[PDB]
Amino acid sequence: YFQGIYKQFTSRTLLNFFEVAALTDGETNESVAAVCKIAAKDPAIVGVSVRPAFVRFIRQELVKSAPEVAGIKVCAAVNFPEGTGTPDTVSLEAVGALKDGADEIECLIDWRRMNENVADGESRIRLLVSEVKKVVGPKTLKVVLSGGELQGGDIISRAAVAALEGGADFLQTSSGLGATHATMFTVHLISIALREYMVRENERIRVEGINRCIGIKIEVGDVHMAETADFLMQMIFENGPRSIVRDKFRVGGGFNLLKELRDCYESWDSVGV
Amino acid sequence: NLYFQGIYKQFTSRTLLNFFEVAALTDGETNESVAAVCKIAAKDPAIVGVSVRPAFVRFIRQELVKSAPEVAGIKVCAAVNFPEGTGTPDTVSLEAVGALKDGADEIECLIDWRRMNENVADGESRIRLLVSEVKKVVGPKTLKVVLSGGELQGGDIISRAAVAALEGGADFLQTSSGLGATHATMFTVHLISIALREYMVRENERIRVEGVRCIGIKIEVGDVHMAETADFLMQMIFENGPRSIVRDKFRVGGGFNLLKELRDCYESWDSVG
Ligand SMILES: OC[C@H]1O[C@@](CO)(O[C@H]2O[C@H](CO)[C@@H](O)[C@H](O)[C@H]2O)[C@@H](O)[C@@H]1O
Ligand SMILES: OC[C@H]1O[C@@](CO)(O[C@H]2O[C@H](CO)[C@@H](O)[C@H](O)[C@H]2O)[C@@H](O)[C@@H]1O
Repeated sequence: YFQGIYKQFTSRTLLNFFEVAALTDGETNESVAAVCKIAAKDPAIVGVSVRPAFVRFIRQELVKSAPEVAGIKVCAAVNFPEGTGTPDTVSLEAVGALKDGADEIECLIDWRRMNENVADGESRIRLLVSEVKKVVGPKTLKVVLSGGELQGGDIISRAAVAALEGGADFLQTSSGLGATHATMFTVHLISIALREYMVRENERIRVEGINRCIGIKIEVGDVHMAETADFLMQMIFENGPRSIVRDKFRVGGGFNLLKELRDCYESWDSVGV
Repeated sequence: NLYFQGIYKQFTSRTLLNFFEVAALTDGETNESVAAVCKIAAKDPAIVGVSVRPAFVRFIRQELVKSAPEVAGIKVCAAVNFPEGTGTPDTVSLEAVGALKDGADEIECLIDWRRMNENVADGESRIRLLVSEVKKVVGPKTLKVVLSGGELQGGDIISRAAVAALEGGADFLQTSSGLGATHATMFTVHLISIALREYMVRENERIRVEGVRCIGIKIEVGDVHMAETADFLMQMIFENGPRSIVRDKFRVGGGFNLLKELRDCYESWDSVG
């Protein structure tokens, strides 16, 4: 009688934290518009991630024919796709994106510098993230660690810590463009790094009586809903049910996954209400 | 397909445990039977709490905790004006004071549903007075008001009962008591959701004119199985949104067998990485 209810509930839940990527080089106003309409369909997902080139299109032109797109956040991807910018150049990409109407910024780290020399890599991350955060202000800055490109768990952990020290509001597992995406292993390392950092942060605030919310974005790429649900379970186990809130958790995925989530959710029989 | 066949049920079960309140209110309860329920409730991950008659509150809070320290981690909700809802506001207030004195964290109070059915106008006034005097003794603790939707005769009566309870100071509207057969849960949830939504609108206006508190919905499902319970969870999100799926605004009440079913499902998920 209630066939499919578990998958339907899971889909509804994932929609609530979903951020769809429209970041390839081949993107056009047409492809981007198609993604934004499905993202903004009631109930709207959290937002869409695009390269700076499509921010004004969504915020100023698309909204004329598709008013609902004003209801989703636009996250601009800076320092993409190789993470080879300088703090100044990346900060300027951010300035332009925010001016065009971006609500959030996702910034890739120079993962190559991390792999050649960890100490220097950490220094570069702190500088990059701090300068970008200065221009982003109170808006959300997600730092993409590119876990799959980092060589070793120690490096991933160090990159996470450096990003936090630089002022990241969110730690994002992968870019959405790369060959590798989240793995249970990488999510685990990121969770531990964040948890340990917050323990130290909260201990200081408590003992000194001083009185930011830091999230984890699991980028799954083009996997299906089943695997995505497994990550959702990992987040709950590692970080608790209270971490499953928009200011602390996001799920990044592709357009096909978004369509799968909507098709699943829409199959729930709502005739009773 | 043979892969990921249990992930959605596992996630749904984990979610339900996060909001679950197990009822141990039968006439035949003994300290031993109550202790058995509390142990399963308190098992990691602990559910929200247990609902018992005032007679078992001191046992759980002072004795049981000596051999089962984990029970300190679950809330104890004491049922008053139970199970008939025909007590006088003064006597019900004394029952509440006694429960709170024994260590109760929350109070579940039934309304005089019979009165609502024989004279709506009179019934509403009795609810306002009962809820108001009980809330006065509960103070800052949570007062859940049981409407006994299955026993009220008609949607108009249910709606009026909900409005009277809200105006009286209820912190939660509960569909049924947790003892006996449950009827019209879906209908009661729908009516309660509407009543609460408009109450919030009117109450905010009322506050501004003087120059609103957190109110929850507790869906008591009875002895139904997990799939039907999940459908009620889905009903709650659909009608009230993802922001309503938080402990301060939502609880699921069910029996001991349902609790065991939820744990067995969740435990099948492999947390080891
Ligand atoms: O542990 C008590 C819990 O068990 C249930 C079964 O789910 O009832 C059992 O225990 C009672 C002892 O109080 C018996 O009266 C009953 O016959 C037995 O099935 C729940 O109803 C109860 O809360
Ligand atoms: O069935 C309603 C009718 O039954 C009485 C007793 O004859 O109460 C019984 O049913 C109630 C609702 O299920 C219970 O609350 C009560 O415990 C049970 O004895 C009447 O009082 C009521 O009008």
